Amino acid sequence: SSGLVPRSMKIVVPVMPQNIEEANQLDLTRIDSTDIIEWRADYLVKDDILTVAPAIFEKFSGHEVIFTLRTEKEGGNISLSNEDYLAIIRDIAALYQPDYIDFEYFSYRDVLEEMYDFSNLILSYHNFEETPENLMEVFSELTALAPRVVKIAVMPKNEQDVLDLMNYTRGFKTLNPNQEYVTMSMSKLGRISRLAADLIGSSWTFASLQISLADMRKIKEVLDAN
Repeated sequence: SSGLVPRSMKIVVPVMPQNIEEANQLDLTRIDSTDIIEWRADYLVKDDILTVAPAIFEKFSGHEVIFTLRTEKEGGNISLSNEDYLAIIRDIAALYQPDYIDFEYFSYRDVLEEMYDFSNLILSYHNFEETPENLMEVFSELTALAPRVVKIAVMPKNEQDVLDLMNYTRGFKTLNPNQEYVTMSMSKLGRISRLAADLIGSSWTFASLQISLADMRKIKEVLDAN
């Protein structure tokens, strides 16, 4: 439960401080209490993650937090060995107990077994080049592991790719109503998939502090109105 250091679609807001000073300068003025904060810790060098963590978790006390190490293989800014990846995740978990922990499935599938005692994992996959032919199989594979969240983000090359991501999400949510999915078709081309979180069965949508938190809240209002 508590860590060694005390204290309708939802919007996830990523934060990417590159040092402790930036972390302490993060502006909470635009964030509301229901927003989930995603700490993109991969924006830091390995040796700075633990040093910045206390500031992140003090700053965002009272918010749900996702701890994310996005690797270079999937559009992230860090590379880590299996050992270092697991060590950092385990120490953050023990120290701060983030509400969710990102686990980059295909990058670290081998050692997923060592996370058997975690029940707050987001099993995530990101393809920045295309929307794979076997997308359905990806949904199936991650679902079978029954993580806290199945997260799939893909890059469309045409309009049908976007619709396919949307359709697979609702299809799998219908098959698996108790499984939380967070999905998106990336790029301007895929934007509708982000606005359509409720329709498609994605529990969260990612908004920036490509669509802003400001606009996302407005469009939520449009969609929710009588």
